[PDB]
Amino acid sequence: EMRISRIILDFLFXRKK
Repeated sequence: EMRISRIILDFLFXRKK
């Protein structure tokens, strides 16, 4: 349960993997 973190995460990984 996060915010933009998840978005960083997305920037981190894409949260695609």
